[PDB]
Amino acid sequence: QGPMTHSVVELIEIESAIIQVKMQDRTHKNAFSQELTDDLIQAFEYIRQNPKYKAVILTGYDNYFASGGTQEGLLRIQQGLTKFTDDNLYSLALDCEIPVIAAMQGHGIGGGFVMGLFADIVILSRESVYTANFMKYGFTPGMGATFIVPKKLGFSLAQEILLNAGSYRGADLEKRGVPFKVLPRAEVLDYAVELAQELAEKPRNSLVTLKDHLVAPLRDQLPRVIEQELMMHE
Amino acid sequence: VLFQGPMTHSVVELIEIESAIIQVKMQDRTHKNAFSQELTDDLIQAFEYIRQNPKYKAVILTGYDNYFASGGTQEGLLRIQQGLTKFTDDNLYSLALDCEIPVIAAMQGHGIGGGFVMGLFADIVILSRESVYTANFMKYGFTPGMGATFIVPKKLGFSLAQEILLNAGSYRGADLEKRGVPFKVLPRAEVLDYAVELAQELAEKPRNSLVTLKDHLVAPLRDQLPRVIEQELMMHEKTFHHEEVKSRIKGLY
Amino acid sequence: SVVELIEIESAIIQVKMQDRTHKNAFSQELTDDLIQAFEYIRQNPKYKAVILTGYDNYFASGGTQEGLLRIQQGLTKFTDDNLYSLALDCEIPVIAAMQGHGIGGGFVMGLFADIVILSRESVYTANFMKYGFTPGMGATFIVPKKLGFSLAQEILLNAGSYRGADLEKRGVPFKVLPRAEVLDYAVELAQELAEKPRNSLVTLKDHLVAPLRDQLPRVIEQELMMHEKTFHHEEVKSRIKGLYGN
Ligand code: NA
Repeated sequence: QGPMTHSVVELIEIESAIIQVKMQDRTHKNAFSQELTDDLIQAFEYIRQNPKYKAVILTGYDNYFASGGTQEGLLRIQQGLTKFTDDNLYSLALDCEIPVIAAMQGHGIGGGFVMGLFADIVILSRESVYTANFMKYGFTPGMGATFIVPKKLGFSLAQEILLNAGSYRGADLEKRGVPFKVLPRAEVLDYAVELAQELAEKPRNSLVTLKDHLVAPLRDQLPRVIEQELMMHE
Repeated sequence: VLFQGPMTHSVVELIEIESAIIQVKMQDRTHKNAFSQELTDDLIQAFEYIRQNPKYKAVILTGYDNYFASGGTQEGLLRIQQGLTKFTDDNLYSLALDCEIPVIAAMQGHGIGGGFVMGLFADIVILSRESVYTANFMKYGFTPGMGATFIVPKKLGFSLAQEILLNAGSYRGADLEKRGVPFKVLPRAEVLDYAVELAQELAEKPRNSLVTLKDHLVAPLRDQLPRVIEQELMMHEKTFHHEEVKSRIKGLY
Repeated sequence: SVVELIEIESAIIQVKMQDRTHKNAFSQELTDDLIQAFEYIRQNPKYKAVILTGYDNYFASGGTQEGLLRIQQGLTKFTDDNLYSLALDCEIPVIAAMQGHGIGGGFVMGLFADIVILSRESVYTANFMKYGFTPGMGATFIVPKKLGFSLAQEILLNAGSYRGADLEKRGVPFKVLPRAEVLDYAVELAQELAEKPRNSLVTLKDHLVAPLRDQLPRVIEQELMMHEKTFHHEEVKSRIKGLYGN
């Protein structure tokens, strides 16, 4: 059990084959500060260098899973200061060789919600808020949102989520028919742990061979969608 | 300052609900919002007006009382069965898809056949708990047209579309809600109020972002639809012109 | 015979799997009799709908233990005899009335029907990965096509067992009923389909499933390429010996 460089991501081994990546940039409520960006990329590179793990649980702290762009960063784009860069926090889970469970025990906002959606198994908390809120800032969505939201939540619910940038409680999404398990926040991480243990029962090579096949169309199609979304910004 | 007026046949009313929200209210009470010539012309005219006046951010398409849209008139269906007309002769099916801004289909009343299907092309669809919805084409003996074989699986998923399209059954909105559909379902008396609120939230965004985003989200729909229409017209050539379709339309309408 | 064919009303055919000795696992007898049942249906142009169902608490249980050991040894494959695609290849609509448990390839064969009904009490599982096998028989294509990409990832990667009532609460588009109502509901639905002209049912089915039928050979090849990398290890044989029927 170890912190990354900036100490705002903590890695905990749950058994020898399960790694939990806990995001805890409390100063920024797990918004994508420079420190959370570096520590997250460090976490997944460590996972990539340590093939003992068969499953990853990605989770937040307290009431926050991940909050997406920082308020400063969004403001700077809105004005004549910076532009949207492609990055690649959003696809950490997708690029991971092994199954990733996004245990979203807390709010998932903008790029934060999108990051969780690229995981193989996503669990929501009934009391938390989830929103792809890019268009509230006046901007079309980025970070692969226009691809992964319809892929995981279906075409129709994605139109509303993306065009209107509304906030949904986990309870609201459960009642609109989402395929994600939705639980009380207090139960979200235990359930992710149980499921990771069941996944760890499989040969590692079988997990990886199947995940490579299930996500090949996503890994293959995402660069083109990123280019479209950059185009939209203009 | 916020206009409200009739289209030329008076069976569609346009109301500017706010400076950037336009409501297209179908009100062919004589035909229960079936596609009479009057309703066909006034819907085309309403969507052209919207295209000619690029200041709106959302459109609400809705019916009156307990009817959203009832589809083909009996006469209209018989004209197709006879080979006088084809469903592509006017194109009501794609009105909401070809609209450059978001459209909300507030289906506060029943949605039947082409009427339900034209609604399903909207970007956001809301159903009423107590209304009936049906892609009822196959009850008359002929295959679904109006792009139904494309937009039903796209919006409600492959599996539920199989059953809705092959069996032509009628579902309450509550039935579809229990089946797991991603559309918001509400008591009829709340459907339009909820559509207006959602249109108000959409109107908080810049119009150019909405149009840019919609173009990107529905590009596959606009790209893929024409081929499926061709295929549906070939299915009609195989199924619509049998004598028993005439007997079913006259007997079961 | 472990498959019984029963006509219902004029144009409905029920295919009833009742290999009670094997709990509707794919014994040699069930395999041969299912193939013959669907060939009889293929040669008979009276029928307008098929009801595929099992007996008591079993819909279809997938490979026998010796069958899975044959696959692990490389003597046979999950796709042999193309049982997995019988309902897709059938020219008329098929209803899988899964009044009982659906396990492994028995589940997947049912999921290629045009309409699938589950029972609340019964267990459903694409359980290939419990043994170390990657999913075969078109599972990687028909589970996401039928139940959506997200739910399919969890079903296929983890090989878990779900009650019909658990899937119902996760949001599946299938009708889920008490077991004692499943076949009665399938019969009402089949009478409703039988109201349509047969030529209309066939013409529309051919269209709605053309993408499945066109893409499925590609997907089968992709599954075979996964299976080459995964099926022949020793620990797949121990898993089959230790976990079968657990
Ligand atoms: Na004809």
